Amino acid sequence: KNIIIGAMTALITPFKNGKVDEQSYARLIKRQIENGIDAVVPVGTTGESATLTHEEKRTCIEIAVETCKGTKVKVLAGAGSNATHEAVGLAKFAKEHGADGILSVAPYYNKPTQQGLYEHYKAIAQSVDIPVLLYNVPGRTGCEISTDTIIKLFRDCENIYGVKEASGNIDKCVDLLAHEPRMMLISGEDAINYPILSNGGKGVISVTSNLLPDMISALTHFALDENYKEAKKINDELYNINKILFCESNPIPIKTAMYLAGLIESLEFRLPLCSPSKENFAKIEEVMKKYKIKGF
Amino acid sequence: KNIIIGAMTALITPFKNGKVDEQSYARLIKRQIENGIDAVVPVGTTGESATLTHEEKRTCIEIAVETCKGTKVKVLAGAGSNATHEAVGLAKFAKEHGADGILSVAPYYNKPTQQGLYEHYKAIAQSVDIPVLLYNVPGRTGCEISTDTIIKLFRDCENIYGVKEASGNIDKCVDLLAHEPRMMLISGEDAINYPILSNGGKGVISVTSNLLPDMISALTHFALDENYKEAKKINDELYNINKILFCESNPIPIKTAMYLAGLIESLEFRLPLCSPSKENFAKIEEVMKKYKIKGF
Ligand SMILES: N[C@@H](Cc1c[nH]c[nH+]1)C(=O)O
Ligand SMILES: N[C@@H](Cc1c[nH]c[nH+]1)C(=O)O
Ligand SMILES: [Mg+2]
Ligand SMILES: [Mg+2]
Ligand SMILES: [Mg+2]
Ligand SMILES: [Mg+2]
Ligand SMILES: [Mg+2]
Ligand SMILES: [Mg+2]
Repeated sequence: KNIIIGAMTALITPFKNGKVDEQSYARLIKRQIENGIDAVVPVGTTGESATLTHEEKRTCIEIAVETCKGTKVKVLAGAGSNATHEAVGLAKFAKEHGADGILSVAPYYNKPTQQGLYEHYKAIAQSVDIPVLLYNVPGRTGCEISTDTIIKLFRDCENIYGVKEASGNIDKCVDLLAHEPRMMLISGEDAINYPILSNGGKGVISVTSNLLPDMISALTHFALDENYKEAKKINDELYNINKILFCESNPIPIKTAMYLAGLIESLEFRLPLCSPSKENFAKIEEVMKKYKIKGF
Repeated sequence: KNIIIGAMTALITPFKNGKVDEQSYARLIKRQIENGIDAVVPVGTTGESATLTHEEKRTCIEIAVETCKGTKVKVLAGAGSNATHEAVGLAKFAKEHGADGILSVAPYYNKPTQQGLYEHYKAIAQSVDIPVLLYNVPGRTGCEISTDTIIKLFRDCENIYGVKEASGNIDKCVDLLAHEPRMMLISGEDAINYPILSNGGKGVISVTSNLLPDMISALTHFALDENYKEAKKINDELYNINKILFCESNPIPIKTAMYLAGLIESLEFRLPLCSPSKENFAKIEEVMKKYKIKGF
């Protein structure tokens, strides 16, 4: 299978006076490239996929693709939807605009059965010829892609090569790689990056790397080299910021941290997301103080 | 406040060869009207809102509006979204196409904060001049509209008149009506229709009424007339079917039952929804046996 693994960043989408700040977006991607990231995920959850227009999503993917041209960094475009015809459309769209692969979140809100998730992802995978990474996040979607469904999709569909797991369930991570050790398990939960990698996971799709790309890159590469002592040390150092970045729903804290670091011009979100409380603003600012944040 | 209350039906959307069966839709709505329903909800969750196109939603709303002309029955159109700009647009769309009010589900997947939910619904309510019913269903959305936020919205926004509660939490229902007894609490969970109504709730937005509209209307109207004994008796009779209609994610069981009863032509869903398991198919058919299902 063709794969996209390693240290990856779920990119924030900066807004300026209500519009995508395209220069800021390109600069942030260059900063990620220059700090050792192996792939960027435009218009994922952290990128406020739900509230971007088709035209804004096209712009973001094209900027990611153009900025990564001539480097080793891959573009793994968010393309999921809770309507299968839409998810197929978004997959084809991402491929046509140059993406190296797609991240495709489990349908949210309408709670399909396992049979339905199987047919959903089978349809998407048959629609394009680029790698497909499943994305399980039951706390946001209301459903879970079971281990058996993930394993059947990996075994039956040529482009489906693994899953980004954001379920806080290390037992599921064991179940997955004990029964299907050829899949790429990708951490979708920064606080437990090291435990997932040490069980044979092969990458992270990170929120914290927006702010500390160098640290998340090193963590992941140490771990892939089986320098587990060094990878755990970084994971442990990162725990406080990894947790504070979810004091409110992601990406509210990470955008706040990026703004406080001077990495984006404006602290703007698209409704229904909005600025954090004053208390959480101060807690994010305080936890940031112990970390060395890279500039441009 | 202008309100829409009483016995209401979350309409299934029948498909035939992948398209909305318009005739069937009109015929099902006339059947609801003839069996005492007070309002119909086109294109809600039970109507597979997530997977219908804009043209299909317009069609369903207009068929509902046209079928209710000349009757007391109101059209409370599903218009929610997890993007505030899209939810505002869908509310305007619903009003433009003849709806008497809108049902607006809490943003799913992106998990806004209470502050963001307040701003979300404030924008929607200021965009139209028709009643707005909030809709809380945390098991599908991943977030909860708190009691305090619901009460602030009801007090601050002229058009927001209550909430459809589908949270399986009668404590919340008490909390709401104990602190704000003027709002319209609407049951969004058939099995507990009578407990919600007996606590001062003023209607239901039902799944079961698709199949058994006479029994749900009678239940609701007995309760509103303070004939609690009669209302509870029908609630108790309905318990088995109210539960089996959630053996798989709604609307998979209700459409299956409608098909088994001959009320729709084809057991079709839009991916990612799909037919139930054979076992569940048999369970639904078995539970139906004790009930009298009205025809056309
Ligand atoms: N807001 C809807 C549709 C959409 C996605 N992106 C922009 N709009 C969703 O989250 O699925
Ligand atoms: N599927 C997306 C957008 C959509 C609604 N209906 C059709 N498409 C959602 O659930 O918000
Ligand atoms: Mg690598
Ligand atoms: Mg390359
Ligand atoms: Mg949930
Ligand atoms: Mg198989
Ligand atoms: Mg090495
Ligand atoms: Mg009472």
